[PDB]
This record gives sequence, C-alpha cells and structure tokens, in this order.
Amino acid sequence: SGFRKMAFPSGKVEGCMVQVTCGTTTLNGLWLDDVVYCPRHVINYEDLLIRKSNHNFLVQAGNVQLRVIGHSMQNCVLKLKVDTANPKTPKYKFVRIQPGQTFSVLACYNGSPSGVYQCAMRPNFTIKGSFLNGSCGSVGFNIDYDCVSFCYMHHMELPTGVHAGTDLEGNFYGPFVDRQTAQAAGTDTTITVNVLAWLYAAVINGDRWFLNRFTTTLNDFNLVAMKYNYEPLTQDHVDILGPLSAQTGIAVLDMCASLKELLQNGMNGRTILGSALLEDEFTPFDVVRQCSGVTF
Amino acid sequence: SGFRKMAFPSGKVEGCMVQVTCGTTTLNGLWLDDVVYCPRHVICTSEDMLNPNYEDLLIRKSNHNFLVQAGNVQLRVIGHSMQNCVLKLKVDTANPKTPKYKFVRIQPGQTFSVLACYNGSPSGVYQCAMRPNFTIKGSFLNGSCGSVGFNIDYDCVSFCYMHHMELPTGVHAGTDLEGNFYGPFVDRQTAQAAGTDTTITVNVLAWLYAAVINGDRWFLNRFTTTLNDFNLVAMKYNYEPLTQDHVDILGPLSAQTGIAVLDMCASLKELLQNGMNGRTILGSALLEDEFTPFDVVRQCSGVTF
Ligand SMILES: CNC(=O)CN1Cc2ccc(Cl)cc2[C@H](C(=O)Nc2cncc3cc(F)ccc23)C1
Ligand SMILES: CNC(=O)CN1Cc2ccc(Cl)cc2[C@H](C(=O)Nc2cncc3cc(F)ccc23)C1
Ligand SMILES: [Cl-]
Repeated sequence: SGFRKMAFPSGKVEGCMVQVTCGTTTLNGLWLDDVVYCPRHVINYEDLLIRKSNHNFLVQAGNVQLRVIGHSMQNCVLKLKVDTANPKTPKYKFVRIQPGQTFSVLACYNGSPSGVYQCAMRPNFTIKGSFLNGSCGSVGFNIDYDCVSFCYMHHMELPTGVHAGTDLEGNFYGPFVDRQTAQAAGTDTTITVNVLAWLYAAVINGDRWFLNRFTTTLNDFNLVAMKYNYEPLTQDHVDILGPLSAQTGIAVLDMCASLKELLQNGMNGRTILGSALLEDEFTPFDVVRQCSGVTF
Repeated sequence: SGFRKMAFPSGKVEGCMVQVTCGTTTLNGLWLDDVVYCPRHVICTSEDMLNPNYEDLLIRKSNHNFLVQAGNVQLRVIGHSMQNCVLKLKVDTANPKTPKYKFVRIQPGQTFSVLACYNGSPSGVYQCAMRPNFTIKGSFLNGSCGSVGFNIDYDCVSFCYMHHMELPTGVHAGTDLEGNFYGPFVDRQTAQAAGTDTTITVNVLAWLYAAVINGDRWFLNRFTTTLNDFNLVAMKYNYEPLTQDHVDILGPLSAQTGIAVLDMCASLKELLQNGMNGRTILGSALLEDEFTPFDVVRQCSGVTF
C-alpha cells in the first residue's frame, strides 16, 4: 500500500556526471564512453566555438582531470571528445520524449549529484523542476530493465520559474532558444490521461468515494476537458488505460464521468491519495509499475 | 526556482542491496563490509508470526540455511547473530562498494530517502518523513521488507530505517539499523494499530518559509502570536506542539526572509482558520509537513525573491 512520486534509482547516472568549465562558466556534463555531453552555452555559437581549443575546456570527473582531445557541436549540445572512456558507462540510449511522459531528474552542481526527483514534460514543453544556478547540464532519464534512456538535459529557467532544456541530441523541447531574450512558457494544460491513471491508482489503494454509476462518451467528455483546460483525451489514451480498467473493473469512460463530476463540483473537502488537487504527473505505466514492483 | 520533494541520489545505497532467502521467505538485506543486515522475521513462516520465539527459531538454523545473493553472485554466510529485531549475517566477502556510513536513529519529523527493493533489486526512490506516530507513509508491496531509509549529507550515508511491516491502515513500520523499532510496534502479527497522527508543525513553518524565499507572501498577515496561544490553536487542528527548540531551529530561515517565527506562526494560525481560498502554496492546495528546516535550507536559494 501507499502511493509516492517515485524516481528511478539514480546510481547508473551518478557514475556519468562530470564538471565542465570553460573560462568563467562552470556547469555539468554527461560522460558516456569517450564523450562528454553538455549545453553549448558553456562557451553565434559556431563563431564562438571556432576560437576555442581543446585545452580551453576543463573537465573534472571526481578528483581526476580528464583531457579533452576534440570538440564538436550537435544542435544545442557540445560534445567533448576525452582521452578516457568512462568505465562506469551503463547500457544506454538517447530518446526524445513526448509531453505527458514522465522522467527522473538527477539535479547536479559542480559535477556532483545533489538530488533526485520525478517530473513530467508539460504539454507546454516546460518542466516544473527544482534547479538553482549551476544546475545546467543536469539530466532526465528513465530505466528500461538495465538500459538508461536519456531524455533531457537542463539548459535554462524561464521567468515564471519553470525550466527548459533539450533531448541528448541538442534539440529543444518547446519553442525555446539558448540565449538571453524575451521567452515565456505558453499557457499550460492538465495531462488528462495521467489524471485518469492516478484515479485508477487511488481505486487500487482503496479510495473509491469519487466513483459513480455513470458513464460518458469520448465526444461529451472532450467538451468538458476543453472547458477546464485539460488536454484532449484520444482513443490511444483509452486503449492505454485498458489494463487498469480491467484490473479495477471500471471502464475508462466510467472513470471519465467521475473526473467530469470532480471538475464540475470539486472535492468537497475530501482528498485522493493525500492530495486536494488532481495529480497529472503519473503516467498509466508509472501506476502499473508502482502497483506491481518492477525492479532495475 | 521551484520546490520539489527531493530524494538523495541512491547510487551509494544500490551497491549495498542484496537478496536474503531462508527457506520459503525471500526479502532484502543491506551488505556493508562483511555483514548483511536484514529483518529477523526472514527466519519465520506466516504461522510463526502470531507469537514467534525468535531465539528458538534462530538456534535451529545453521549458516548454510541462509542464502545471500548479490547480483548474480552467491555470498557464503560464515556466521549469524541477532541484535534486537535485526539479523546480522557474517559473510565471506566484504562489499567492495561499501560507502562511508553511519547508523543513526532519527526523531519524528525527520525526513529521509527510501530505496524500495524487491529480490535484492532496487525499483524506486522516494522521500518521506518519520510521522509523529512513528509510522511512515511509504509505498511498499510484499517483498519490500529490508528496504532502507537514509540521508547522504556530504559524502557519508546515514542509514536510519529498515522496513519490516505494513499496518492495517496501509502505513509502514520499521527499525533503526540496530534493530530497535520506531514506535510501540513489534515484529509479530498481533492487534497493532498506528496511533492518531498529527501534523509536523515545525516542518509546515519551514515550508511556508520556502514559499516566501521562492516569492510568495499572500498568506502572511500583520499579526503576531505568543508561543502558547499558537499551541492552543494548533492543537485543535491536530498539529504537533511547537517547542522553543523548533523556534530556535527556524532562526536562520527567519533571518533570511525577515519574518519572525512567531509572525510566521500567526500566518499558519490564519491559514488553518480560513483555508487557501482557491490558492496554492508551492503548487500545493494542502499544508506540506514532509520538508524539514534543514531540507528547505538545502534545496532553496540563499537569496530570497
Ligand atoms: C533566470 N536566469 C537568468 O536570469 C540568467 N540566465 C540566462 C540564460 C540564458 C539562456 C540560457 Cl540557455 C541559460 C541561461 C542561464 C539560466 O537560465 N540558468 C539557470 C538554469 N536553471 C535554473 C536557474 C536558476 C537560477 F536562479 C538562475 C539561473 C538558472 C542564466
Ligand atoms: C499486510 N501484510 C500482510 O498481509 C502479511 N504480513 C504480515 C507481517 C507481520 C509482521 C511483520 Cl514484522 C511482517 C509482516 C509481513 C509484511 O507486513 N510485509 C509487507 C511489508 N510492507 C508492505 C507490504 C504490503 C503488502 F501488501 C503485503 C505485505 C507487506 C507480511
Ligand atoms: Cl533526527
């Protein structure tokens, strides 16, 4: 029993974190094999990079200085070829995630991991992280059995306090750019498929006060979702919620009619899984995993 | 900016997790140097749990009855002893991944990270607090027994909790790494129930200071309170009494934000009276009590917004 915001064990990622210094700027890098990946803003980026030599980049792994033997840029990521392969390199992939998907973040400062938390890629492509100055280069990941799927690298904080970054190939999530200019997060929406998954988790944990005898249609429900700034629910989302629907005996449109009543009436002084708000940062897969015991 | 429930990086603890099997029971163990620490109820059957005599069950065991597995390698048990509710298995190999560590017993209100494990394999990490009623609101399934709670301030891991059981309300009970339970609980299947829980007042105040640091002041008021009057009101909402120790501990946060502890106590009094009125504090519609004053100083910036 119990339902917590759970991150993946971070150990496989801790062994890849390094400190990258270029002049006055110091941030984090990801050391995989003989390459260190870090935000290119550590340095017209091609014109600024052409003036740099390998020895201008100081890379530190624990108390050992790594020697940079080459450098190149791939989109908004700087790739530093080093003289030593990381012996702690895990099995890995670089994956680009979609809004609504969740991941773990290992927040780092000076190449030293300080904390781990779970978060989701918002529909507006920002993340509500917890980062201070020096956190740039911190990474987001998921674990699939023994393989680490790197999906995010931290680059910046927007004026509202939310965060923006890229996949490990340097492509930003969202209409953001890596430079000081007027940038703002778009109007955010609630991840509907995730709220439904969390209502199923509550039912599994013995919280059923919100269940009712009613059902609805995808058309009728999506009109309600549009009214309350909720993301549209698709047939794909309904199909993905299938296993949870069969485990609890509550049809997805049946659970949608419960969410509709929660949206139109509120919680009436009650809580669901210790929360007075409808949680949208647990995917259907996160719920199935936390209520089964999948290990890494 | 931002405020998240943050756990410590778990890597130093992952390298210590092993699987301990005794007959039909399989649970988790903590391998530090040449010793594996695990709940003593691994020697029990389900029948034994009603009124177990652990000394009588353990005397019938030999070293080779305990199967310890570290990854794909079987460790050889060369000795065993019981210390309170913990079984200590002497093994033939020291853990090369043993970090710098201490065993610390924590007080209610203190927070820690939990690395939930099954079959000696870590599945997840989350942050939680020792409730005033000595239980933890964890997320554990069958096979999680032996999972540990820890803090990693600086480079040393301070082990503070080992998971033993789930109470009928869904909350969890366990021990320090010396086998002493937190709470009036026993590793026996008897009528056991968590006492009435209360809110950790010093933690809610710390979290209100974190909101001020991050830029939010809507909840503040022009009033102050005496410490005793604050406690008379807070007790009515099931809040823990706030002591002079708690006020002293909140000193640094009070000086950083310029808001006296008793003035922050007046905002909390008002918040309890009025509710939030459709507003949130650090993305929450409830008053959070699982961030200590130390956690706030650690996570938040030194410059107030
Ligand atoms: C709010 N930041 C600023 O005014 C200065 N910034 C300008 C800037 C511009 C483009 C890019 Cl790609 C990065 C940056 C830098 C930046 O976003 N770094 C930070 C990242 N994450 C949390 C951060 C919390 C902070 F308190 C400060 C700075 C953070 C630095
Ligand atoms: C709820 N418990 C049971 O049905 C059986 N239990 C009885 C019992 C009694 C005393 C002691 Cl010290 C240990 C145990 C065992 C126990 O609590 N282990 C579990 C631990 N944590 C979460 C657990 C979730 C579960 F769903 C099952 C089992 C968990 C086994
Ligand atoms: Cl303590």
